[PDB]
Amino acid sequence: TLLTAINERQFRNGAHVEKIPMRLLVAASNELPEADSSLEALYDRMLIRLWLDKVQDKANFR
Amino acid sequence: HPHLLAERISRLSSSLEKGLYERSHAIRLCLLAALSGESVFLLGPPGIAKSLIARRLKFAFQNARAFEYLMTRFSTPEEVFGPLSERLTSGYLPEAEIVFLDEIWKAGPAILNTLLTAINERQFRNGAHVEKIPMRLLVAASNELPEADSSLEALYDRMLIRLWLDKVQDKANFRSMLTSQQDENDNPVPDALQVTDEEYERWQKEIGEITLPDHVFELIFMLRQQLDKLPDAPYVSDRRWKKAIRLLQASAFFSGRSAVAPVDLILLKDCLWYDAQSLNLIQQQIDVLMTGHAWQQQGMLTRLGAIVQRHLQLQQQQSDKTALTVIRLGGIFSRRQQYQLPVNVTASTLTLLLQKPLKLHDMEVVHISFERSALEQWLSKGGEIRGKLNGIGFAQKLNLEVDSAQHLVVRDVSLQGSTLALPGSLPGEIKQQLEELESDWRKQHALFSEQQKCLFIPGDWLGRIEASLQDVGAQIRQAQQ
Ligand SMILES: Nc1ncnc2c1ncn2[C@@H]1O[C@H](COP(=O)(O)OP(=O)(O)O)[C@@H](O)[C@H]1O
Repeated sequence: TLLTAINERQFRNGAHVEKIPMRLLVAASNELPEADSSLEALYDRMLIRLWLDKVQDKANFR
Repeated sequence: HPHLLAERISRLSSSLEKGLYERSHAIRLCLLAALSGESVFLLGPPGIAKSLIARRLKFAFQNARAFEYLMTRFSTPEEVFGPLSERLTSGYLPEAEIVFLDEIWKAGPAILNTLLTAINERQFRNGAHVEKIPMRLLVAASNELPEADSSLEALYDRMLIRLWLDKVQDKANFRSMLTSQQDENDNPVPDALQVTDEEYERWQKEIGEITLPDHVFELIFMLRQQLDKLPDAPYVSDRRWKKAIRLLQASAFFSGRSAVAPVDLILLKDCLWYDAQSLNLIQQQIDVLMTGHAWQQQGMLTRLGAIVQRHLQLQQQQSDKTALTVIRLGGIFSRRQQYQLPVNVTASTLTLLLQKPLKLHDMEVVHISFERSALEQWLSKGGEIRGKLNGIGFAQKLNLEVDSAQHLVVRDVSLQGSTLALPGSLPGEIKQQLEELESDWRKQHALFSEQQKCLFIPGDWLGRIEASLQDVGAQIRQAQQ
């Protein structure tokens, strides 16, 4: 159901369908999906892929 | 009435290609299976508009419901065919015109077993009583190939059309595709081109009523027997051959024809193959038959050679009327220089016949084609000369020498003399056989010019059929000179 909200921008509301005014979709995790699984469909559709981490500067941590 | 149907079909797929570049063969193939009750298989990397073609075919019908689902390793039949309470199937698969199942080579045994009955019987086990399924088009895409010894081979053998989609390759088609403003989720098909539910049920009866000409049966049986002899050729079962006629008969029905046309054999290049090894063999075996036995291309080549062989036989038999006189020249030279005929002969690769045939290089010959650039040096300076046999092969060395009556004598291994002669300035028997073969080439070319406008035919394949037919007509025109 999450694949139809990005391409069609709609949702199956029982009978009729309605548009979804989704302006930004953010998804965070910790690990990477498998190379041969069904989770690769959502990863291939996500445009921006950022790799965040902890702070490294001493002045920024204080 | 039948001629006006080709205009609506050509205009329906034209609006569907708006926004999809390098996908003309993928849209017209899915449209033919949607109006005939067949399936289509897609193979390629994820991200080549493999799901947009499934959602675009629902706009051709007035009442069509799409269904996009991704088959997982832990998928349950309650999420695909609707969950039970007697089964809540509101908008799923039993009541869907076009269904799309991505990555089908990883489902469970319960979903694969129920999917086989929805194609052959077109029904579904809804608890107790069964109900029909109005599935007009079934498309399944993935990325890899199933195992050779698994239960997933049953669904692959039942899928007729098998397309191998890939990324774009043309640079001009990539600029317009990368910058496209056409909405892929809108409705770009007019209401006047959308078919109704009554027209779909009526076309299913007229598809099986297409007559099968005797000329088309000779090409299907020839292609089937050619694959049974090659060990690397893919095995084609009887189910694949029977289902291919339903897509071939409907190809001519929507193009303004009443019988099966020989041009519909190109659609078999995306049905007989099954893996990467069968893709290069199926497209090669069909291209030979399409440019050889389809429009009597190879059948007229072997018949034209008999006329050329008969013309050379009648020329060498009447060679006793025209001889070969070599004129002499004066000047101051240590060797006896000879000169050829002036305006009587001007060709470079001219041919010279002979009377009594000899055995040269363990083979027979009827005419020796010499070169005008090398004949002037041998008749003046001397030495050795070369020449091919029967106008073919390499220029082999011969035992050419001068005679006492200014003639050319060709000797072999038994010291046998043979006086050469040039062909004189068309018999009635050769002109009669050449006129009958030329009329058959014009009749075969007229049939191709009346059926090449089919929508389900690739554009790059038209350049090879026209080049093959022009090569036969260019060879028959040279013999009548
Ligand atoms: N070869 C192509 N030509 C034109 N558009 C394309 C092509 N491939 C993808 N697209 C566009 O990319 C969008 C997303 O495609 P997507 O559904 O991810 O393809 P797939 O189902 O193969 O992963 C579609 O709206 C389609 O218009």
